[PDB]
Amino acid sequence: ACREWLGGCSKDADCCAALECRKKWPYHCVWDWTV
Repeated sequence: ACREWLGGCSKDADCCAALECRKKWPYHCVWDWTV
């Protein structure tokens, strides 16, 4: 499985989908398409 929203950043390639690797604390997948 991949890390969903608020899931720990493993990669910045969405990590799951439509997300990004947070570049600021806390470092977990946040929705990119929501900005």
